[PDB]
Amino acid sequence: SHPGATASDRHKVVIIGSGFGGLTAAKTLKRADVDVKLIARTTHHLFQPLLYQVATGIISEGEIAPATRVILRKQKNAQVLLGDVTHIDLENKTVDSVLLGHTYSTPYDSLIIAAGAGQSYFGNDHFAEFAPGMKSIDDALELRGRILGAFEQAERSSDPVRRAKLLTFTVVGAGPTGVEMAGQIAELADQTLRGSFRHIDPTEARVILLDAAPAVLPPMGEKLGKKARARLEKMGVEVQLGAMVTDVDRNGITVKDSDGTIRRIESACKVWSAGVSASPLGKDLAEQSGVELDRAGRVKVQPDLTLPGHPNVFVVGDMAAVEGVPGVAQGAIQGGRYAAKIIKREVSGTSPKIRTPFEYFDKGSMATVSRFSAVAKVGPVEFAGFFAWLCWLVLHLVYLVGFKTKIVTLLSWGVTFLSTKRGQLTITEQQAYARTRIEELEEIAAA
Amino acid sequence: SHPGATASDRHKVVIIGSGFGGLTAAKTLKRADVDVKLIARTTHHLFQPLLYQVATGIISEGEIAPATRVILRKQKNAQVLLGDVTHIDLENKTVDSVLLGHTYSTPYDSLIIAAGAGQSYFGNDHFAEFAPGMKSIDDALELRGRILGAFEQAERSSDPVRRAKLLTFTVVGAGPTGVEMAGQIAELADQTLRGSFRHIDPTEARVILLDAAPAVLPPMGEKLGKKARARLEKMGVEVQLGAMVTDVDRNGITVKDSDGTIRRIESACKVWSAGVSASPLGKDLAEQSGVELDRAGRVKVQPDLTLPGHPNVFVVGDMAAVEGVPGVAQGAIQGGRYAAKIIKREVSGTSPKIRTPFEYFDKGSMATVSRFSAVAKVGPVEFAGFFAWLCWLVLHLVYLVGFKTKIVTLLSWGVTFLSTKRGQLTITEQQAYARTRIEELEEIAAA
Ligand SMILES: Cc1cc2nc3c(=O)[nH]c(=O)nc-3n(C[C@H](O)[C@H](O)[C@H](O)COP(=O)(O)OP(=O)(O)OC[C@H]3O[C@@H](n4cnc5c(N)ncnc54)[C@H](O)[C@@H]3O)c2cc1C
Ligand SMILES: Cc1cc2nc3c(=O)[nH]c(=O)nc-3n(C[C@H](O)[C@H](O)[C@H](O)COP(=O)(O)OP(=O)(O)OC[C@H]3O[C@@H](n4cnc5c(N)ncnc54)[C@H](O)[C@@H]3O)c2cc1C
Repeated sequence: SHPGATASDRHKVVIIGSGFGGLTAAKTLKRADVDVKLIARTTHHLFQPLLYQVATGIISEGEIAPATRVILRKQKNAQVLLGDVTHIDLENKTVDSVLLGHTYSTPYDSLIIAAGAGQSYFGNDHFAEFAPGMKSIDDALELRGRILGAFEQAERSSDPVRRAKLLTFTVVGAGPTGVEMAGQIAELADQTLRGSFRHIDPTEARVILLDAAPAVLPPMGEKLGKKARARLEKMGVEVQLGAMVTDVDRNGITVKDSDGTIRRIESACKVWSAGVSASPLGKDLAEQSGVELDRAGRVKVQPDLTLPGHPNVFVVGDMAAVEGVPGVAQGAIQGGRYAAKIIKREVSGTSPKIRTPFEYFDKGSMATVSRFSAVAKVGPVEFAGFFAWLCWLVLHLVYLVGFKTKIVTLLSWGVTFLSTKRGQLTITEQQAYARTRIEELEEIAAA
Repeated sequence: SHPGATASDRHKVVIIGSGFGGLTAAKTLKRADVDVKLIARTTHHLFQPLLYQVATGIISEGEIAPATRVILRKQKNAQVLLGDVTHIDLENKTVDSVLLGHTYSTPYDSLIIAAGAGQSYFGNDHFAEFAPGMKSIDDALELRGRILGAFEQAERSSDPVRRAKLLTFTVVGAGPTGVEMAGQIAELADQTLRGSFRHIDPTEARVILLDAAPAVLPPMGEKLGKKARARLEKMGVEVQLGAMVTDVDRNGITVKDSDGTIRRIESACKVWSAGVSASPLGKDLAEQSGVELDRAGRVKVQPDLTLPGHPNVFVVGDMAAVEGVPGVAQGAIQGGRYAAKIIKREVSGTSPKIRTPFEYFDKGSMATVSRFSAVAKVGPVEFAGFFAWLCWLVLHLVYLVGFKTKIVTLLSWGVTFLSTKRGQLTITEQQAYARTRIEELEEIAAA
């Protein structure tokens, strides 16, 4: 098929994914004398660290999903392209991608693969029918629709047992995303929706946080983990640890405890955030290059982030199993900047006889837990509570794109944390259920 | 089935619909000795007059669709209920409604029906697959997705004829909604997207406005119609009046014009805004009572907005074919306020022996057409251009809910009209296509 892009005589760089890694590599090449194609599943650079805020009504999509086409407007080297990359050919050096039924095969001279990773159901993938994984704005608006729709259904239901099922919100996984969602669902129940219902009282809702890990926020170490758990429990989140999920239904979760006892949580709204799994592309690389994969399928790239035998092909960010590098936005930013700087330095007249390995400069890490409470670790300094929460807000606000976007974010935080109102409580049945409806109908149509 | 609401011993008022007439009747009953159930297809009070700003990326949904449950928070006598009303029984004084497959039957002593109206495809409702009608947040986000996705496809497409198909945006109907959308699609192509592309130039896009009417904005008379058309034509919108749509396809529209000639507008993205049809509930009323329907199916309510023989059942807003009352938000607000005041007056024993008929107080009408241009008519005075546009903005800003909402919309206008950036260019494939892909798979599953 035709390449679906503008061609050039100069060195051709293809960047896959609009993520932190892909967009950082694109910005890095802004004057590198290369022709850059950036191919992405979606038009927007999703600032995922605030996704839980759109999933729980605090901010709108445009605060966190600026169109990547508009970010790169002035960069004449870069062409942003929409498309699901379905295959990568390392022998013919093409990236093959699909857009609404049209297939394109864009050639490259160097390739940066920043397709990232998702959460994982550990092989019980059918759980995805019942416990959505928040990883995209489609997921975030689905979770908002299911969360608020559970209260909207509970208000009408006469049966007390069905109301108890509806008002039990179960979050799986106690990593940052799960602690964020359990916190915000608890505040949403007992502060924002306070007094808005006549038959139910939302303050009676149960929020349950499940993990097989023995501690909350394993990355933070024990002390901040216990500090966050103490905050969650003070908010009445029922943190349950050592619980392995064994089954999921539209009605609930069946879990096995670390003692081996089996028990069930009746729960209508469910959220999945446990585990990780690299994008499917990793297997196409593995069978072609012979690069091996970790469990979770992340590409165990070479010290310069390349594939063995393909020194112009780089994997960056969550898709790469770089030793000692955590799956965090700074890891993607730094990996993409590194790969793009290698490209820039080798397409220029300069040429290092050997590349310097990638070094990750760990800036520390943070996780929010609640209004006025977060945990943060910065080298030897471990701190928590209100000051850590201010630092978390400021640090994440610095990464938002455009000054008006920051002002409107800051106003939405001001209202949502000083008052308890929330702006984006819009939900629709289509946003809440279309994915389920479509997958069910496709399973019928496959007959 | 059981009632899907709390019981009460006092006079029971049921209100159908969260829009202007329904919510206005609810807010009017805040101090009456009545128990109010408000049943609505969606959780939000959609301020439809700014819906096109959602559809073209200017503002977020939460700026125009506050959760109606939260508006009525302090009104202790009102219960908001989610549900698609499937049937109204005038003999058993009951409203039957469905929510995720659960069916409830709510009794009433007085009923206010404010289900409103949609646009109409006349006899050819199969066009709805190809020409979305903008009437809900689901539709506004679908139009946003299919508009931006047309440029996103055109950027890749090697075939010039397919690009010409993609970059021709066809708006059907020259009422307010059509002039708004044609104007905004023209500004979006000409200004916001300018320079954001490498293969296409968006300023080459064609925007076509089709109506069978001989004038733009028939409601506003020839003078303001001409000024609106002249503004659109100066923006390069190709206004094609006197053209009746005869067929619509995935590829385009075939029209027959007043000359009797047949021509085809090849066009990927279509928007439908012509005609009106009342909520299907009108048939249930016309079966149970001697009430007539318009050709639009609007209910020819009696002079007190009641049904013949049902002095306590009222129809208000766009669903009511009140003589001389236009299908505008003030007609809904005034009709709902009237019906609710009649209820308040009679329940308190303050009843007159005869109800005074409904009198619509015509506040005048306005229609925006572009950045810095609109038309306005206020009784004897007719004016257009910048001052009409500024007055239109102020007037519609005053109706939004919450002071932050007004600030954030005013900032979004400040950026979008002084600069050219737009905050909410976020789109997703699911938002753009789920409706059609579901109806296609249900048409398979009907086999
Ligand atoms: C809810 C949530 C909260 C988080 N909070 C934090 C936090 O507070 N701090 C922190 O440090 N990290 C946080 N993270 C982690 C952070 O988001 C990731 O580490 C980072 O986004 C990784 O970026 P990436 O470029 O590797 O991949 P991403 O940016 O996640 O995605 C890459 C891009 O490629 C696209 N893509 C994927 N597959 C394909 C394909 N086949 N074809 C084409 N395009 C494709 C995707 O659409 C996406 O645009 C959070 C993550 C989540 C999900
Ligand atoms: C694009 C656009 C532009 C507009 N521009 C203007 C303008 O310039 N000026 C102006 O004055 N007005 C404008 N309007 C408003 C419109 O012309 C009407 O005047 C107004 O929307 C009438 O409101 P309503 O009271 O009938 O309620 P609607 O807005 O019609 O809302 C009806 C409500 O009933 C609910 N409902 C419907 N069917 C059912 C059911 N079966 N069961 C339960 N609930 C149901 C819906 O979910 C909704 O909440 C515009 C509307 C649109 C879409």
